[PDB]
Amino acid sequence: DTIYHAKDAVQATKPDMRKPRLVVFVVGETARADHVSFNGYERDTFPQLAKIDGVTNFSNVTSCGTSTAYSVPCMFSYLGADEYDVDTAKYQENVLDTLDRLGVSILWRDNNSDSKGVMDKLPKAQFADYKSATNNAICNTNPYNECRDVGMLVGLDDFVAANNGKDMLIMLHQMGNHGPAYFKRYDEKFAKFTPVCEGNELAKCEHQSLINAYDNALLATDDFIAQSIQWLQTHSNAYDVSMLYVSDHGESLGENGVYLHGMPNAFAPKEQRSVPAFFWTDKQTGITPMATDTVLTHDAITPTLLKLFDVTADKVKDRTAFIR
Amino acid sequence: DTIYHAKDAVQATKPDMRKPRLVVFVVGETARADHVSFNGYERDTFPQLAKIDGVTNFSNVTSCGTSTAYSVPCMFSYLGADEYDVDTAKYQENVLDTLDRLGVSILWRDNNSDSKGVMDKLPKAQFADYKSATNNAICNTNPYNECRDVGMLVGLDDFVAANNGKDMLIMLHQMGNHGPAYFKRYDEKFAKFTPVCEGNELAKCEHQSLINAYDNALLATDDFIAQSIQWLQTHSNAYDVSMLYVSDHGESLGENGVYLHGMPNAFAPKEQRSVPAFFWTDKQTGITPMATDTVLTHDAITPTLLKLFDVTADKVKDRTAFIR
Ligand SMILES: OC[C@@H](O)[C@@H](O)[C@H](O)[C@@H](O)CO
Ligand SMILES: OC[C@@H](O)[C@@H](O)[C@H](O)[C@@H](O)CO
Ligand SMILES: [Zn+2]
Ligand SMILES: [Zn+2]
Ligand SMILES: [Zn+2]
Ligand SMILES: [Zn+2]
Ligand SMILES: [Zn+2]
Ligand SMILES: [Zn+2]
Ligand SMILES: [Zn+2]
Ligand SMILES: [Zn+2]
Ligand SMILES: [Zn+2]
Ligand SMILES: [Zn+2]
Ligand SMILES: [Zn+2]
Ligand SMILES: [Zn+2]
Ligand SMILES: [Zn+2]
Ligand SMILES: [Zn+2]
Ligand SMILES: [Zn+2]
Ligand SMILES: [Zn+2]
Ligand SMILES: [Zn+2]
Ligand SMILES: [Zn+2]
Ligand SMILES: [Zn+2]
Ligand SMILES: [Zn+2]
Repeated sequence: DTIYHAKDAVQATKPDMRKPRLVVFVVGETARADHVSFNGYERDTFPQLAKIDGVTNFSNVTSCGTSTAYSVPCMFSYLGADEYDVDTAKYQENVLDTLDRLGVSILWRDNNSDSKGVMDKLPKAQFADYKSATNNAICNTNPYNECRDVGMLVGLDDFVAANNGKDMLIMLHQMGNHGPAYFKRYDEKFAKFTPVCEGNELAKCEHQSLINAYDNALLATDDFIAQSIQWLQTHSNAYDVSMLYVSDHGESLGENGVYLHGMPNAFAPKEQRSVPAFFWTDKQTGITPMATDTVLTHDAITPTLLKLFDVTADKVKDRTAFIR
Repeated sequence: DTIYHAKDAVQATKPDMRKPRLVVFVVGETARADHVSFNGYERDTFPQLAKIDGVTNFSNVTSCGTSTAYSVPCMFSYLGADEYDVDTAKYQENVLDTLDRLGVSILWRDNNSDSKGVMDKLPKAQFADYKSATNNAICNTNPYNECRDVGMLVGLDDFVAANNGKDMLIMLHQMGNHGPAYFKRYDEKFAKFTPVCEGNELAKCEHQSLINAYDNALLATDDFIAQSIQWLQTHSNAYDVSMLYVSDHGESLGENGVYLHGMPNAFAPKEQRSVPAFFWTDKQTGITPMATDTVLTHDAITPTLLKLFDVTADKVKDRTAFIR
């Protein structure tokens, strides 16, 4: 019952005749553009990414919607935000379907929830649940026994070896800044801003303590993205490596009494849709980022992923991406 | 070849058993929300509407697009901005088709261009060109021989008499703030802000002189809307009278070197889509406006027009309008 959108897609060069390409796409969670240092926030919430050459920050990115179930399938859609509908997304060919058909090896590790239908047509072995300590080795580093996003990097070299010489796209779906318990989202080495709200009744938190917990969780995501780049750099001789980060949606933090996310796009405050995006690539790859102030949305993700693998598809041929 | 959307529409009460309803919808042109006094502009650009009881200003209205051809059909569409497509709008049943089928008498006078397909299924006599001095009696009041929006009010009592006792919806498509020659858009009694730019090469205008011409054209629209209300008030004993105003799109005035409108929504600056909207009703009508800060778009127009005539249609049943 698949409705196709890119049966014409062609890959202009193959990994038997040029370097294979290895990309990590971090599918972020709950992060707000306006809490990113690079976008003008008053605090340095991304100190480690600031030191990495080759990172581009995008200051004007709007998510497709305000929730995981709405945004995540739209991020991988061909249809764009206007014609995307959540009710039928599962039956559309999505960009991972196309890349898999073209021979890219797809992996999805999830420390959040699940792929919201995006992985459903691909073999079940290509999806792995990293919220569970059965699979994630990094869960006892905090009082909540919460498995951490950095645990998704453990053992990726085995996936690379099993796909030796092929193009690869790895999605890491992070827990990130999920609320309401922002204080649970980061280990103690990131407990920089204090005091913190440590209750789930957010309207009873002092506003600054809630912001402080949220910003500490951002520091842990800065760390996770930095470690994902460092992992890619261990493969940059054999593979052309790049990393894309985009959050699924933002978050309200008490403005006008609004908390969490999920508001319909018709009425949602801007904080629920203004999201960070970062793109990193190694110097060898020939990939050129777009200008930092390009007006961008989740609709740029599908053409970016196709372009990273040298794929053209008529449906998105002239659509703006995060890269040229 | 009509694609229907509201074949279920029903009118809950008819003008043989309650007062007939008479509405003017001013389809505006090029006006920016941020140049409206009520929205926080630094100048009083709407002094006459300020004095009329029963006017509601809406501070958060976003147009469907940035041009006449895109926005005008969307304003009367059932589909909403996301699923609206300009290429097939002409074949969809629109809200005027539904209201005409239900017995509302539709009139469209145009001092701008045309209805962009919206009137095309209705008899040609229901559309009248008021850009021409053959039909518009008010064109020699300025050095440009430009026919004025207030000329569209002349002789409306004859339309009311020919439709005596029926519900009526009159669209007045104004020239408004059309550029680039903003200085041509208003007669001398509105030449309040000076000096003015009087050239069509906008980037050579001093910025303040360009703003001054634009704001003088707003004063003439304040006057035209006030006179449209005053006209309605001459019929408020026999008819339940109301007036809706919404602009088709905004305008760039030199911000970052951008002038005029028409930018694709993907990249358009906010000034091209943030538009004023006003709603007036007489005290007798029982119509209640929404809160001034309701998040609104052109998608609110179709349910507003249906609600004004006591019509329900499943497709827009729970869609937010400018009124309850
Ligand atoms: O515009 C839809 C919005 O982005 C989305 O968050 C929904 O409100 C939510 O998915 C409903 O559960
Ligand atoms: O998003 C479309 C935009 O609103 C519209 O103004 C078009 O750019 C124009 O109609 C093209 O001519
Ligand atoms: Zn710092
Ligand atoms: Zn989320
Ligand atoms: Zn969740
Ligand atoms: Zn949830
Ligand atoms: Zn949709
Ligand atoms: Zn739909
Ligand atoms: Zn729908
Ligand atoms: Zn649907
Ligand atoms: Zn494969
Ligand atoms: Zn410590
Ligand atoms: Zn005044
Ligand atoms: Zn226009
Ligand atoms: Zn025009
Ligand atoms: Zn034009
Ligand atoms: Zn469309
Ligand atoms: Zn379309
Ligand atoms: Zn289209
Ligand atoms: Zn089309
Ligand atoms: Zn009729
Ligand atoms: Zn004078």
